[PDB]
Amino acid sequence: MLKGKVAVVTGSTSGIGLGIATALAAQGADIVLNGFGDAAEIEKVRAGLAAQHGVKVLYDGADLSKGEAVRGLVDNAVRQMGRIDILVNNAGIQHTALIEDFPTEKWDAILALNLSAVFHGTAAALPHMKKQGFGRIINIASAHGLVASANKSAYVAAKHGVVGFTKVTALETAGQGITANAICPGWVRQETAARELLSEKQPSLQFVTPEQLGGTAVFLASDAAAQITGTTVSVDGGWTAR
Amino acid sequence: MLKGKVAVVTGSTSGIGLGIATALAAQGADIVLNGFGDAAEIEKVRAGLAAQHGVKVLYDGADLSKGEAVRGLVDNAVRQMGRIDILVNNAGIQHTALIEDFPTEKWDAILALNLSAVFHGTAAALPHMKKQGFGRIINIASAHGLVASANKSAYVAAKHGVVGFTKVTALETAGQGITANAICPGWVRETAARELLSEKQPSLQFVTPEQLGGTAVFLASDAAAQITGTTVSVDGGWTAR
Amino acid sequence: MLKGKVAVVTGSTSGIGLGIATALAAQGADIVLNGFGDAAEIEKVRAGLAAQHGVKVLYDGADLSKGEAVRGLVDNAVRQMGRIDILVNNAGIQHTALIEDFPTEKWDAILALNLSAVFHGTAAALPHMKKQGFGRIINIASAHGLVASANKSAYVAAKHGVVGFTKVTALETAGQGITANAICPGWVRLLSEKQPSLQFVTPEQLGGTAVFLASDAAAQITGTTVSVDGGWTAR
Amino acid sequence: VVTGSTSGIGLGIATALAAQGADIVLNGFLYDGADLSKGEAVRGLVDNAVRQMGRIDILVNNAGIQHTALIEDFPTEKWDAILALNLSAVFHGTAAALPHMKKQGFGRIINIASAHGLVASANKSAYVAAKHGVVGFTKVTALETAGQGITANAICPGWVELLSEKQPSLQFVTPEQLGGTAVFLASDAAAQITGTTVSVDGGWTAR
Ligand SMILES: NC(=O)c1ccc[n+]([C@@H]2O[C@H](COP(=O)([O-])OP(=O)(O)OC[C@H]3O[C@@H](n4cnc5c(N)ncnc54)[C@H](O)[C@@H]3O)[C@@H](O)[C@H]2O)c1
Ligand SMILES: NC(=O)c1ccc[n+]([C@@H]2O[C@H](COP(=O)([O-])OP(=O)(O)OC[C@H]3O[C@@H](n4cnc5c(N)ncnc54)[C@H](O)[C@@H]3O)[C@@H](O)[C@H]2O)c1
Ligand SMILES: NC(=O)c1ccc[n+]([C@@H]2O[C@H](COP(=O)([O-])OP(=O)(O)OC[C@H]3O[C@@H](n4cnc5c(N)ncnc54)[C@H](O)[C@@H]3O)[C@@H](O)[C@H]2O)c1
Ligand SMILES: [Mg+2]
Ligand SMILES: [Mg+2]
Repeated sequence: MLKGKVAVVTGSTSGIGLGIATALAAQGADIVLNGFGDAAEIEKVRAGLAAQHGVKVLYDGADLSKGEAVRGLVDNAVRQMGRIDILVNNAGIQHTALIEDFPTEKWDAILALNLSAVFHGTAAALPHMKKQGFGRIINIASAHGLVASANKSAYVAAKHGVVGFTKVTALETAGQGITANAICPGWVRQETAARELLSEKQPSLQFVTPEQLGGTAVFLASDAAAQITGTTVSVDGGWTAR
Repeated sequence: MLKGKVAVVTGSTSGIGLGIATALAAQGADIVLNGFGDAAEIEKVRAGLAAQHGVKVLYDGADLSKGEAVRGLVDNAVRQMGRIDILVNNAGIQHTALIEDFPTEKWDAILALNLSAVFHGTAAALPHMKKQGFGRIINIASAHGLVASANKSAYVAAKHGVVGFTKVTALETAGQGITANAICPGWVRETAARELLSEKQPSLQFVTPEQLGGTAVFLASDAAAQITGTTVSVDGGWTAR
Repeated sequence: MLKGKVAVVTGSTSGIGLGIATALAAQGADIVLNGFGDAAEIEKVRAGLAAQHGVKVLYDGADLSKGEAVRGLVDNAVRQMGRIDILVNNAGIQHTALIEDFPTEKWDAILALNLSAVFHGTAAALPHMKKQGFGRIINIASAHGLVASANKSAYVAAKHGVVGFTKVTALETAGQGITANAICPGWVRLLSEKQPSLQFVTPEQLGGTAVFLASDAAAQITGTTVSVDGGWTAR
Repeated sequence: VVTGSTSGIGLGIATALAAQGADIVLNGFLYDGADLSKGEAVRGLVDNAVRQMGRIDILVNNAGIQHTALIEDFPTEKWDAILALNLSAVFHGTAAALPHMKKQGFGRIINIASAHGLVASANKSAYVAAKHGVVGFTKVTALETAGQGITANAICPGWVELLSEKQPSLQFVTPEQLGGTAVFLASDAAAQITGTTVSVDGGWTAR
């Protein structure tokens, strides 16, 4: 369990991030949600998680494309929740196109959110975690942080950058009660159609779910994973095995 | 929880294997212990786990150096336990020496146990798991299954082979409710301790059988249904640099 | 030999880049040098290679921290040299500090040059190489593009990013007579902490490696990394 | 010395090394025929090379067989064979070449693994496993010879459209390309290239 602990999950207003925030809340961790979408639906999710799990849940609408806003999210989490034990850097965006046709604006945006926000979040969290003698940085990368796919140059580059940054984070904090790891998901979600689309990269022909990724984050945040650091955990149904 | 499931752990009469068997027993899984040791000591361990965790625990001392003995362990597990949901290939041995001075005897011994045993054990279990529509093969490799160190060629070669074998197992079982992964541990066990770990383990802290047991429990969980054909490094940063 | 071929090497005014530009010139390739340092020395180098190897050697001092400038380097290279067969993205900088103490300005500068310049240069070169039906993109990453070291977050992240970008480049050009690879050097001048051989890597060796990747013997070597680190990544 | 150089890649590498002016010692089924499936023969072919050739500077372990079948149907017979040659031979060959090279103060061990020494494919458990084994063995060899003038590396080839599934380049790799690669690895430019792999797979492992 994670009672008494505080977890900040970027881009948790929906999808994978919400699945992770939910799983952590279910372990008794207080949560700080983040991301965009419909404000009423967001408040419903925030209020609902707090009630369903008996934990404190706040919403911070910080725009992660801005370095200072990312750092502010972490520092405010500490001010309001009293500490920060788990930081899940999850928010990300995508754009497909040949390298020569890839807009510089899109390249910069993907690098800023998918990679630099990991830097800014981590930088702000580390001083608190070191003083706490406890920390868990969980970066949601991708199978594309380990291998490549055509037409996703910026995304692949940024995700590879995250895996490398994660390793450095682990080395700088080794032995200080802090670990840093990167979860690398395969595809996340007519049955014939689905299996056909997954056939290309995902051998299991099964989609990875937000609940499964949430369970993986919960494991990394547990004491059993105290010595799991600077590594990647592939949840890709065999994507990278071949 | 793993109530109603049966887990076979090779080389579990002590150390890491026992740590894994214990964590699995704590989740409610019936256990099949394996390995060598003192009859009384082993029985104390076996009876103790069964009583403490309220599950059935069998002990099979099959010598895993022989391929038929390995498959026999699995068959005997299904025969006596009724099924096999989880197989943890853990048994292993080591021998240090330069390549030109590495006894061929030792080379063949390390490969037979550290690698071929995984093949034999896996072959025997798959038929049952495929029929059940569920299975978890957890191979305990090592950091040396990903990187290397001087004077341990057979060990490193075997461990690498295990990683490769794990991926194939995963590919052949994809989507059939069966996963296969390899846990790659770093140093497993104050100033001296740190000095000894300083060379390979950044954390300067040992990995524990309990932690590896918790890692096996995670891999056997439903949250890990889509984690297959990969490695989980529990090395305190060993492989990050 | 690379007679009739044009190679552009970023950051070739010294160290590794110069070692690679030189090695490629010795193979008959025309060269476009780039980078900073002393102007008089740069001219001596440029004229010296052209005369000593009998090839056209040009100098373009484009500041590669600027995307448009990188694209301009390649386009002007096609204008003045007539073609571009080899693109060696080598230019890079470094900064060391704990992540929490790492200046945002340094993180941005390292990503801009060490990673984004590889994108801009590749983006500009591809249209030409595809039309030509030939191309060789060689990115100089680092052992830090495969593993990490404490206090070098921006550098390690950027190098890893380069390794990944190289893989995508290879896949988008697969089979079009174009290959994209990354050379990952170890230390280049206690060396025992990272490099087992206890021997530094040299610009000459790296140059020789670039020549091979540029040769036809490596026509099917693409989307991979070639470690020249004396055992760094082995352990 | 180039094992399994009686044809295919082994011959391609053998050839390429010839065009460079290095005395060659062929093998398979000077010339030798030692059965590499026997650690006895393998170790012999090496020492027999330094005997009749005067010395050994480049050892290329290329011998290897294949067999496909689900793991549970994979004959223990085949498994042991694929392992015996595809992997154990590299240990025997290398074990017999090190004392010589170390004394010579120079050496180039070139193991011919496969893309299957880095990734895997269904129904090739024994081959994939021995290949990964080669990669690991190659790395240990380097660490034990680091700074002694000897390097150990592994070439991991792809297919040598029916390759659409594994090779995006959709083009086969050739024995000469592999030969040139071997030539390069033997080059003085590869003095610091040790303990690593070189993938020649048209982008196989990149995705
Ligand atoms: N979808 C997949 O199958 C898949 C594959 C593996 C890796 N990934 C990675 O998983 C993570 C989650 O992806 P997802 O599929 O749940 O996506 P999603 O779009 O469902 O969720 C992204 C979240 O990011 C937030 N966000 C975006 N830009 C932001 C900004 N500037 N500031 C603050 N918040 C911002 C959104 O509000 C949203 O809640 C991403 O990092 C992605 O790259 C996803
Ligand atoms: N301890 C470490 O630091 C470390 C590092 C990473 C990897 N490893 C791996 O961890 C695993 C467990 O090692 P450990 O350190 O717990 O050692 P251990 O000696 O404590 O346990 C090994 C077990 O294997 C059993 N065994 C040995 N030969 C056998 C045979 N022929 N048949 C059946 N059982 C046999 C023994 O009876 C024993 O219970 C091994 O696979 C090892 O390679 C250990
Ligand atoms: N030990 C090592 O030296 C080592 C380790 C492995 C990787 N690396 C990488 O090798 C590559 C070559 O660097 P080096 O070690 O020869 O160092 P160097 O400083 O001698 O060479 C770097 C070159 O980059 C050029 N440069 C810098 N900023 C530029 C800009 N804005 N625009 C255009 N050119 C610019 C310089 O003028 C110089 O010629 C770098 O990418 C570096 O990160 C070096
Ligand atoms: Mg792959
Ligand atoms: Mg290492």
